[PDB]
Amino acid sequence: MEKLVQPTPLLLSLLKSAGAQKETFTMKEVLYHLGQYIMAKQLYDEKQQHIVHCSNDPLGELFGVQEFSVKEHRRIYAMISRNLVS
Ligand SMILES: CC(=O)N1CCC[C@H]([C@]2(Cc3cccc(Cl)c3)C(=O)Nc3cc(Cl)ccc32)C1
Repeated sequence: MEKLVQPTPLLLSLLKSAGAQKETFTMKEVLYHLGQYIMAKQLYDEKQQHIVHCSNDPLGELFGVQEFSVKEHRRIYAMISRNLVS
């Protein structure tokens, strides 16, 4: 069995706003729903498409950054992990 993780309240809220329906997820599912949220909110930089802008969105408070790159996978996992129940 793959390990299911449990988003804390803010992360869960964002995932559900993107269409998530449950309370526990695989990391793959968490990342999928976050990608949908980012696209839905149009947070991608228009020119450098690997950059996600968080300075105008609650995702900024959630991750604790102003912007991040989708190519920084260890960083993204770390930002998600701070928002899981242990
Ligand atoms: C779907 C799409 O257009 N993509 C292009 C931009 C980056 C999207 C990508 C990349 C990705 C995928 C798996 C793990 C990691 Cl760590 C990152 C994704 O899938 N989910 C996701 C979630 C966040 Cl927080 C930021 C970027 C992404 C995918």
